[PDB]
Amino acid sequence: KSAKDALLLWCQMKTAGYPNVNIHNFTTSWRDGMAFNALIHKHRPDLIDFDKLKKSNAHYNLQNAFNLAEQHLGLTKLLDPEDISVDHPDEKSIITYVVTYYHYFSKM
Repeated sequence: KSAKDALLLWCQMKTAGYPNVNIHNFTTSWRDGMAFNALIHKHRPDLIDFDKLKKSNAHYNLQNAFNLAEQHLGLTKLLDPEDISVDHPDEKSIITYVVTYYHYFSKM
């Protein structure tokens, strides 16, 4: 629990002030893809025109973050957009992938 709470807080603090990002959990807060894009943008703003993204386009947003993180950051695409854009995606799968972002952006 302390580790999960710490990871949640890390995500909230990195994405503070991003419009249309509201991270309160490791499931529905992630299903529209905006939060993944905000985490990448905070560290690599060269990779995303965040202002262009809209919550309604879950598949586009998810694929955008997953593909950019694979191609430019070397982070394997553990998640499929179709699995994540459901109403109630799986917490463990999302945490495993977010931990890869946390380790990458927190080291180097």
